[PDB]
Amino acid sequence: PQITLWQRPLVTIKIGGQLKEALLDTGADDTVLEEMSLPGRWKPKMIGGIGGFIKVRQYDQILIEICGHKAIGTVLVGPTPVNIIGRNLLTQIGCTLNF
Amino acid sequence: PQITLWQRPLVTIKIGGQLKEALLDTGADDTVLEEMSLPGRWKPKMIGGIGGFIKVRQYDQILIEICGHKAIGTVLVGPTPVNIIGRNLLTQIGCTLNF
Ligand SMILES: O=S1(=O)N(Cc2ccccc2)[C@H](COc2ccccc2)[C@H](O)[C@@H](O)[C@@H](COc2ccccc2)N1Cc1ccccc1
Repeated sequence: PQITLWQRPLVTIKIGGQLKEALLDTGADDTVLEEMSLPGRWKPKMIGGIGGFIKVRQYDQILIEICGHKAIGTVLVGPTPVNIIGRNLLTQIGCTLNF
Repeated sequence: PQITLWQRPLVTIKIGGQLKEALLDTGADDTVLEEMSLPGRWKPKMIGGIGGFIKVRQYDQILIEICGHKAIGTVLVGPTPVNIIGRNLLTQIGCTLNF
């Protein structure tokens, strides 16, 4: 679809069987979701932006469905205030910025 | 143009007669630039990222050119990790997310 930026670009995603709302964030290199249980081994990682860094757990090869589009990629899980879909997954769904 | 997300969506912007690199960021409600001098009075504003909130200075009616597109809007200045062009200016240049 064509998403305007008058409002926050929130989309419904499906991961681990759970439906969540997430922000399409072109400035985010990675995808970070609020605390949740994901299967598999994970690696600790530190990601930061405005306000500083947070410790997250990195899960690789996670299948996510973004607005009906399946994508596979690394997902970070941690105390983020908002679920963020970063570039690692937006590329997979063929998302582009147009103007 | 159509910008893919395989690499960070960095564009050249011109503000205060200088060229700087900024990130086209759909996850940011506002535009925040690294420390710099802008004209006029500023108001205080708190903006939050994944790690918390930071205090920034808000300047209104600032002319900024984003990829040859002139926009005039609110610009925030503060300890941001990178120059971020947010939704307030992205809507001004008619930027949309597509997939
Ligand atoms: O957390 S963020 O700060 N984020 C960081 C991030 C890094 C790695 C993975 C995921 C996220 C970047 C910015 O950080 C960097 C740092 C270095 C390179 C690139 C991006 C993001 O794209 C922005 O969009 C801002 C929102 O900035 C704002 C500016 C003005 C007003 C409001 C917000 N945040 C995301 C965010 C959005 C909404 C709520 C909470 C958090």
